[PDB]
Amino acid sequence: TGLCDRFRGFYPVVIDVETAGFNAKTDALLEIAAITLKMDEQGWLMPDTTLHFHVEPFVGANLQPEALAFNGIDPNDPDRGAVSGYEALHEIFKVVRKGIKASGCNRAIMVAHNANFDHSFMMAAAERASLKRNPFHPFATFDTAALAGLALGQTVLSKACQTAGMDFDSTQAHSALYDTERTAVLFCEIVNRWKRLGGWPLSAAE
Amino acid sequence: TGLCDRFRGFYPVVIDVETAGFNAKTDALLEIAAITLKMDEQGWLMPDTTLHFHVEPFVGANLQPEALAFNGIDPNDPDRGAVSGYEALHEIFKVVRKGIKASGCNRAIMVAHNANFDHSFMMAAAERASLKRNPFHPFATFDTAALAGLALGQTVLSKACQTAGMDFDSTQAHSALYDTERTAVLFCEIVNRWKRLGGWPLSAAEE
Ligand SMILES: [Co+2]
Ligand SMILES: [Co+2]
Ligand SMILES: [Mg+2]
Ligand SMILES: [Mg+2]
Repeated sequence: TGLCDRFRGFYPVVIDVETAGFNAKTDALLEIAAITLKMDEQGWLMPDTTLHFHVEPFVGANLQPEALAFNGIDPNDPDRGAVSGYEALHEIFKVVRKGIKASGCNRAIMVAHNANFDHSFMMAAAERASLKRNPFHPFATFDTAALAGLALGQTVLSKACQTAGMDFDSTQAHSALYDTERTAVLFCEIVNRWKRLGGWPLSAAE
Repeated sequence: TGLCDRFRGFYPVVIDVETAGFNAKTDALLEIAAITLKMDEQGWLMPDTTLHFHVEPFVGANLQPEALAFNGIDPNDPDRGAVSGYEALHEIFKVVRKGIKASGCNRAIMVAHNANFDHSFMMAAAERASLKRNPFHPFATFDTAALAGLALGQTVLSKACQTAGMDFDSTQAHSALYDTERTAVLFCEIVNRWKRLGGWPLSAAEE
């Protein structure tokens, strides 16, 4: 019933980013949020710690007009309270390492909707900042689009949440924090439903 | 109980590649296999068509020594029955479009273990070949590592298959065809087990 027992020692951390384009190498990271998870004594999964940041475009970054028009972000607005990617990621890694230790896990794994995209941007931001001992697995992820495809027959975030009986407010859809929170509740509902129906533990079916 | 109903019209196709390195843009594709899926009238999921190819390294391709040592592949061996990437993918795409049409789906979705890797490579190969109307979704995948994590609490292919009660022969682990077939069976047993436990369809829980 321990978190470290559930995914062979992977510590699931839910992540969402907003960006200034599709290229993780060249395009700015603009927002990032992170939610760690915990299991209670009965082995039920729920959100734990929540972090969120507006991120300043890195020096030399590209910004796609079409991307800014899509997500509504204006990185030039001095009232957005941006911090550096270094500051944002450094804080996330600190919280994540602490969770990993506390829970007895060995490595963090990113949980995200269409996880490749977010993984790519987070890793590149990590590399730009020269952060040491990145707690996240360098290529494994838990894509909630695929998990929802299985659990709920839906692959789009908003539709998956709806099918799962969750609220989803589209006016908040371009916010990394909102998306991260909805995805965390979504992931937990999928893991918990699996357990509740007798799919886990593997011994439970008998 | 229709395949097209199961994943909002995504036609799932299991894929595995073997490569001459980690870079999808610059490293050679060396093997690729593909297995389409079908559902019976009761809604159970199983393999349909199987394809497999040894792939000739594309002109200008990089080949990492460490990658060849890892997977045991020697691209210079004239007995390996290699075909061009164009030929391999053209034939896979043809089988896939036919399945999509036959089943009434709208697009194919790649099923693979650590699917981003395979997706990157397949997309790059399609692009090198100038293939039109790629049946596959440009970024969505069904990663079986993540699905196995949920279903079986395991993320490594061989361990996942074992936990699922499947055989897994490590001497065949570097073969795209073998990996694809194991991954197809794994995916199907995960989908089928969810249905049989009463997790699908969504209305089953109250009947
Ligand atoms: Co940055
Ligand atoms: Co090729
Ligand atoms: Mg997102
Ligand atoms: Mg593979």
